[PDB]
Amino acid sequence: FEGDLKWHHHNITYWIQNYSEDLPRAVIDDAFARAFALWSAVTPLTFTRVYSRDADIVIQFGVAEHGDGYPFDGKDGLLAHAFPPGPGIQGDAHFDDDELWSLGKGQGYSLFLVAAHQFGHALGLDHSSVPEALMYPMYRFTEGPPLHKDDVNGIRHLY
Ligand SMILES: O=C(O)[C@@H](Cc1c[nH]c2ccccc12)NS(=O)(=O)c1ccc(-c2ccc(I)cc2)cc1
Ligand SMILES: [Ca+2]
Ligand SMILES: [Ca+2]
Ligand SMILES: [Ca+2]
Ligand SMILES: [Ca+2]
Ligand SMILES: [Cl-]
Ligand SMILES: [Cl-]
Ligand SMILES: [Cl-]
Ligand SMILES: [Cl-]
Ligand SMILES: [Zn+2]
Ligand SMILES: [Zn+2]
Repeated sequence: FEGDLKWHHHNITYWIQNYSEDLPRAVIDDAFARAFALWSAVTPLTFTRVYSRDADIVIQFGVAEHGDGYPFDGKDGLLAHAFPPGPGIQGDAHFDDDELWSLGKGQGYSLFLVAAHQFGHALGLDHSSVPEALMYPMYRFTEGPPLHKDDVNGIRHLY
């Protein structure tokens, strides 16, 4: 899931294909919108929700085998993955619905934080070595702005 390509356009589109059973559709839509807003806040990139497969980033929740050659392992383990910039499945973000999706403090994984992380991958970003960075390879819930100086620098170095 490591690429070397970047999007050749800044007006990125995304489509929420389906939803998780853990949260209301309104909460889901809002969580993704806010996740994208983190990246558009520090770059000339924009994110527009669409309802077509022609979208750059197709978002979907799946369980076990879901099309690609990387099935989800169910509870825990892989939480989700996003393919780097490119056509087709590239740029798409998949979330393991066998995981408990929630927000803020408490049990379950924050869909907001995991999505922001995945969108980083969808934009071409690789894992960061900075523990406090959103692109850190390890999930850990914390309060405060998700983007660390390292995340901002990385994304701006691309766009
Ligand atoms: O890192 C990921 O995107 C996925 C997929 C993956 C597995 N190995 C690699 C290697 C390189 C890129 C992606 C992946 N691994 S994951 O275990 O599902 C995972 C996803 C997100 C996060 C994460 C979310 C939010 C914060 I803040 C920090 C890490 C940690 C671990
Ligand atoms: Ca902006
Ligand atoms: Ca795509
Ligand atoms: Ca899993
Ligand atoms: Ca779930
Ligand atoms: Cl659905
Ligand atoms: Cl927010
Ligand atoms: Cl959160
Ligand atoms: Cl932020
Ligand atoms: Zn997948
Ligand atoms: Zn990652």
